[PDB]
This record gives sequence, structure tokens and C-alpha cells, in this order.
Amino acid sequence: DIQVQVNIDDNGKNFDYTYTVTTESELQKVLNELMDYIKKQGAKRVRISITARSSKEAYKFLAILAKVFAELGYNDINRKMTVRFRGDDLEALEKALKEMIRQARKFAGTVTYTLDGNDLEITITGVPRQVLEELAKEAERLAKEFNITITITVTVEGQL
Repeated sequence: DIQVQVNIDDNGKNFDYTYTVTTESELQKVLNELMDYIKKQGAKRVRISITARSSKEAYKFLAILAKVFAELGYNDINRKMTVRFRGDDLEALEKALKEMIRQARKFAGTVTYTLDGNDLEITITGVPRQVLEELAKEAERLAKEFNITITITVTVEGQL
């Protein structure tokens, strides 16, 4: 139902906790576990993605994420979202890519994208939470339009 990768790097200590929480009641638990950990041991660098399937879900998740890093006292924050489109007609896939990169760049946004046979990935950097959210509605209406599969991972790394 919902993917979670998490990375702590410390030089000498590293960790790649990787989850699938299905309820998302779960999700708060595991987020919570992690935090009690860093309050203790204290990490140098953390990164956390949470994968979604809906524009609405995307909203929840960076918010949830924001709360986390915020509680963590991590102000040197670094966002990112990687939209994933899936569909057989490679035409409409591209049509989406164009339109998607457009809007990402209508703001100060830097994209990378890869298309590897009917799977098109589009990463997106250098924007506020406010943009990402608005860029994800756009991701979702695009999916709906040409009836392609969408996914929206919401990364957010941060050091301190």
C-alpha cells in the first residue's frame, strides 16, 4: 500500500531501513520508532522517501515528513519529488513528460527524467513544499487525462 525508504549516514554507521506499511496507522509507528532513535544516538544525515498513489496522498506525506524533520530540529532541509508514470501508449507518456517538465520549470524547478520502455520517471528539485504540492495535482490530472498509471514519491533529506 505505501513504500518507505529511510537512510541514516554517519561515516562508520549507515542504515537502509525499508518498509511497506499497508494501513498507514503503521506508518506513524515506524516514523515514531526512528525519531526516538535519533533523539538518542543522533544522526548526521537523514533522508526519507514515502511513496504514494494520489495527489492527495502526496500532500499528506510531505506534511507528515515536514513534521518529522521539524520535530527533529533539522532546518537544513532538502525536498524532492519523483513522479512515476506507467502506460503502454508511449505517445501519451511523452505528451505527459513535456507538460510535466514545463510546469516544473514554470517555477525555479530542476528536473531529470528517464524513459525506459513504458516507464517514465521524472525527478524534481529546488522547490518549496508549496510548489511540490501544486506540481502533484498536475501530476495527477495528467495521469487521469491519458489514463496512465502514476506514482509520487516524496523524498526529503536533511543534514544537521
